[PDB]
Amino acid sequence: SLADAVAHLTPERWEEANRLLVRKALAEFTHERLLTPEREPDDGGGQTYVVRSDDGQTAYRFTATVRALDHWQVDAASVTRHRDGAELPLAALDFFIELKQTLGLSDEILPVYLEEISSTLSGTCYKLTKPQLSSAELARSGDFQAVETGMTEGHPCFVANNGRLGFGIHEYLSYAPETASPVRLVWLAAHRSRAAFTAGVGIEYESFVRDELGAATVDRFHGVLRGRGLDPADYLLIPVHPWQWWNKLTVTFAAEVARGHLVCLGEGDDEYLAQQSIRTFFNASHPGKHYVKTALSVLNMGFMQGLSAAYMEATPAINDWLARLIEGDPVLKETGLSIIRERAAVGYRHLEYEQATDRYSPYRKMLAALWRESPVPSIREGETLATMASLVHQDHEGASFAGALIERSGLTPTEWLRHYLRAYYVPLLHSFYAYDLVYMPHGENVILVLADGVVRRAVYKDIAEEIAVMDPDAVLPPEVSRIAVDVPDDKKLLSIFTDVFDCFFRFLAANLAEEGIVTEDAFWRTVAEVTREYQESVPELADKFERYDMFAPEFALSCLNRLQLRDNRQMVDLADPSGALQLVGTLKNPLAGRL
Amino acid sequence: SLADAVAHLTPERWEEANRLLVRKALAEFTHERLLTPEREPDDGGGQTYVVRSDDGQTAYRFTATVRALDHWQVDAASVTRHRDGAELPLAALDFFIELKQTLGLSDEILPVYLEEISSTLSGTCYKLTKPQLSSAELARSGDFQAVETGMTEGHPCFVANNGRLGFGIHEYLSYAPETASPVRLVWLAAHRSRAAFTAGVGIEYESFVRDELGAATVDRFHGVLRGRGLDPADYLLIPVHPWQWWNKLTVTFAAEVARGHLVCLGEGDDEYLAQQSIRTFFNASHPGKHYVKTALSVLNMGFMQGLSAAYMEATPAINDWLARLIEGDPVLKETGLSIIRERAAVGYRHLEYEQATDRYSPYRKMLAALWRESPVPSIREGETLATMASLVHQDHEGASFAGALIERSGLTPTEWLRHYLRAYYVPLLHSFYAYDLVYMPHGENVILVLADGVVRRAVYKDIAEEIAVMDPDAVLPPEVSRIAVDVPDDKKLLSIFTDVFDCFFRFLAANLAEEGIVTEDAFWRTVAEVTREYQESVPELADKFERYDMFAPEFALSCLNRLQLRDNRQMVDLADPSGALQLVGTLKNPLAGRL
Ligand SMILES: Nc1ncnc2c1ncn2[C@@H]1O[C@H](COP(=O)(O)OP(=O)(O)OP(=O)(O)O)[C@@H](O)[C@H]1O
Ligand SMILES: Nc1ncnc2c1ncn2[C@@H]1O[C@H](COP(=O)(O)OP(=O)(O)OP(=O)(O)O)[C@@H](O)[C@H]1O
Ligand SMILES: [Mg+2]
Ligand SMILES: [Mg+2]
Ligand SMILES: [Mg+2]
Repeated sequence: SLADAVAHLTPERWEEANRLLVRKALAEFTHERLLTPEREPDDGGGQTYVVRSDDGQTAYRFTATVRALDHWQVDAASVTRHRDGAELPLAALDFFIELKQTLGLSDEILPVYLEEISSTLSGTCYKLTKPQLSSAELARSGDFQAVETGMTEGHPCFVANNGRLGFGIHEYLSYAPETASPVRLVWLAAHRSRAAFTAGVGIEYESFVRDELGAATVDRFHGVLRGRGLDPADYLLIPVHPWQWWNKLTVTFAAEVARGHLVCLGEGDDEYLAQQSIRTFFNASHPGKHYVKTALSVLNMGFMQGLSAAYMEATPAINDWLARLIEGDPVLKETGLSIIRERAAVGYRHLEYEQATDRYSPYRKMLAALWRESPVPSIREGETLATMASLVHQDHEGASFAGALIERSGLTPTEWLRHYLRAYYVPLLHSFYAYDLVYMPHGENVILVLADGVVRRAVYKDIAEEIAVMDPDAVLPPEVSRIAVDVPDDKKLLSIFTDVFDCFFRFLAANLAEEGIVTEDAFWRTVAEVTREYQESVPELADKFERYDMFAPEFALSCLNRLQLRDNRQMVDLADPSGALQLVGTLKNPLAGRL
Repeated sequence: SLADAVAHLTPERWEEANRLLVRKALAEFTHERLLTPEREPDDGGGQTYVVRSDDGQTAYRFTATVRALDHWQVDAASVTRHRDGAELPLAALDFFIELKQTLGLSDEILPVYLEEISSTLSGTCYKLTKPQLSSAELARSGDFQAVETGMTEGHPCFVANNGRLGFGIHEYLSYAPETASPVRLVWLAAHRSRAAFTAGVGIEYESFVRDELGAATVDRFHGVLRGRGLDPADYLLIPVHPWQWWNKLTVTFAAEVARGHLVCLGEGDDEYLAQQSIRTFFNASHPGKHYVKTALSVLNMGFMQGLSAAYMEATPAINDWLARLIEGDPVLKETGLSIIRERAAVGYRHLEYEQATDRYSPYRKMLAALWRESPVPSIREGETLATMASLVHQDHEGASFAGALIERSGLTPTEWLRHYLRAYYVPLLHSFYAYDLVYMPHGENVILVLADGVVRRAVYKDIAEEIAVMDPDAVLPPEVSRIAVDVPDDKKLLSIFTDVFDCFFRFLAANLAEEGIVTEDAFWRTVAEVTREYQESVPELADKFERYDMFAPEFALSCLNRLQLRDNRQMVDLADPSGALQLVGTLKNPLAGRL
């Protein structure tokens, strides 16, 4: 109705959303040491802190509990703001304008950054309008996509995390995952002179699209091409995000459309759900068919969600080499690890934009797609699926979704932890130590298999784009050897300490202690024991276990927000070794002393 | 359908659209001396030229007539392109890649430029699907808006002229002036803490909006506010481009919507047509009511079509000063000059984006509006209205619309030229010399009143954004004094030589010569006579006519494409003096030797 598109934008909901983001900015900027909150002694008997603006006129006061890994658990309800003796409302845009110098926001970035904050607050507002499911309801539900679309936090480190800049509000309401709006994919026929299909082992092109689309939808598509005088044999099918088609391909790639390099074939019939990754689609009409990952030229969390055409050629081969490696490794067999492969990929090489740009240009990232197998067919009765991100979910009441899997399970907290850590964490140690293999194993990149509230096994996704072998001489099959990187010995283990300890377990341990379920002490003792249990079981690697010490007293603080604030479009650039990293002192390893 | 949004994008139209844009590229790049065509020996008549790529491997051949002001009338049909012995098809993207260095197209700029070339070509394709009216049929029509929306060329110097980047293809189809789609404006209530209305003489706010919307639409609007707990007294009506609402104001300005600084009221009832200026709307329901000029954060022709809040305070006062000045001057009274005033304006100051940006940022331009009186009430039976751009319109067969006004008038071409030049060109001479006052008097900024094919009088528009008094000490009413600028004496007369002669008459004289209607000699003879006739009628300015000599042998070549090629987003900066200018040698004044 026009008014309906903005109904979620009200003073009360805006207000809650601003208290929520300022709470997280005080928390996470303090963690990253942009803010050093000073204590005031009286009220909470050691619990009240102030942070001042660049000019020192405006003060932010809060109650916080400081947990392992220099984690500030800032109380939302406690946040207040003062200038020259009086109180002001909590306003995120103002907070950023007031601590511009202090956070190293440049004149250049600050405005776009405020636009990403607005958009993050807009989403918070939309989600505060959805039925407010407790973590109990959501865990009891056992609906994979009720959990996928129920998540509210997004990336727990990045403050400006849920931006989706590029979507008008109409497009936010149609495309953001938290809406759970069905999407039909748009299907193009891409001429073989500029498009290329890559198949994983056991994939054949004709049967693959037959399986995905149905014989009848393939023939109809072959009929659009014949009616236009074109030979179906000269084209490959490429599905696209409807936003990419209507806003980019019809304008940016108009030449391709006009010349018949791209023919529009229409919507496919199946209904998709955008996942936490906004450009990845799960097939709601047929949960067993492939996810489709699409090119989407929006700004989110320091990157265009474009998809590289050039990465596609090697992508199924990387997945096949990894699946085979997991199959053949006793330790990985025993954790129950599995991936959902990227089975198939199609790239489109825009020849002219290629002649006009470098290999790093988002103008070469505007038309690819890949298919990735669904985890649904692999589950048995009593099993349900949930993104690992669910484990750091709190509901509207502060109630941990992990806490609710624990209550549902009947296990002690720590028994429950040991099943999860054996399934998710031990594969990561083994992969590091046995093969120098690291993934990007954050909430979004792992799916848990649950049975009566217990983590039975973990499924890694996002394989070709994310995995590395940290050894430049790694002998690999020619097709997968791009994964071989050069990372200095003193940084290798950060793959575990940063991406698991500091960017995930910090939140999990905090949530469980805050809600009174189990001490950080017990939490970290459990991680320690699983670590020792794994190491004891592979004595062949003892020299490497000492070289890369999981029980080192400290490790480097790697600041995630600092990357985004120095560059709101290219967070990490063409550093093909690494070292766009912002390392600022060290944290105390909660494992220090438990070897 | 989906297929229907791109129906205009076919190989035959694409192929035509590229021939037309490469012809224009060769012509105007040559005019601006980026290219230096070399003669091929007189095999097929003489007048055959070659242009080579940066790498000398690609050759562009054409025939061309060279006309006054170094105008290259390149024959579209003659453009051929060759490489290593063999002919290639005409592709504008390739032409730009091949001459990237030659045209000073930087790595940063080239991909965006190509994206604007693509969008311009799509334009041409859409336009070629329309009913192909002869310059006769149009001239005969008498329909103001059939001529407005019937123009195909756009600005005649700029090659990348009809970009509209920001518009998805559905939005192109909705909002582009050449489509003549009815648009309903979206109305916002803006809180008086951040919004200011400004009135000309005779304008009162309440009566104004009552005349524009009708009392019923105001009552309904008032009731939307009351239904939400809000006092209508606390708010001011701002109409916005629906693109700006859905894609910017709901997202970029979300905090203002949420906090109730902006309330959505609905669509207005009346159907508007976008004018050649994409963000300017003519009321088609009520041709008599005000045009509305909108904030539109789209890239077109080297500028966001944003609209400054900051300049609305002075807009109506600048219009009223000028209108009164014209009324007071015997010479401008005899020419019949009038303006359609900017009567009302409303600005919105986003307080936070303002604290985060400088006076120049496009984030201070996303919400403003002004109302400009319609020319329709002022005309008398026999009189029709037509953009001055119509005079340089050719139809699909090369037929000039100026030529058709001439045929239809019964006058000799020169008698016809004299009426036009008295109405349009004399007020610009007298404004320069008497008042140091200049406009931006191109096709878009002038409307002709026509009687029996004759130009009776001209109406200037685009007053507050464009005019200057080139005397820094000029005594002016407090509220219009910003109009006063410092311009070097040796550049003042370029306002005439460049904006009138080199960027408009050059085209008119060439088109009329090309079609066999009248010689360049006679064309410029006529400009000279009218110049002398004006000059002789104001002897008290004789010293100033000697100083700023209209009959000087040369004046500087000012290049318009070279501006957009250096900086594709801010081609003139709002900072530094008339210094963005790219003067490259001089042109022979066709008035030279006719004092
Ligand atoms: N809890 C979360 N943790 C991490 N990322 C999240 C989370 N919720 C949402 N996201 C989004 O998911 C993306 C994570 O980055 P990543 O590179 O893994 O994504 P991708 O490559 O688009 O995904 P995919 O796994 O489908 O290949 C970001 O765009 C981020 O905003
Ligand atoms: N024949 C034409 N001559 C000049 N500009 C044209 C023409 N056709 C379309 N245009 C468009 O109109 C604009 C002209 O520049 P100008 O700054 O005067 O416009 P504006 O301020 O948007 O217009 P207005 O306030 O007069 O409606 C440009 O964006 C240009 O692309
Ligand atoms: Mg991912
Ligand atoms: Mg990725
Ligand atoms: Mg104009």
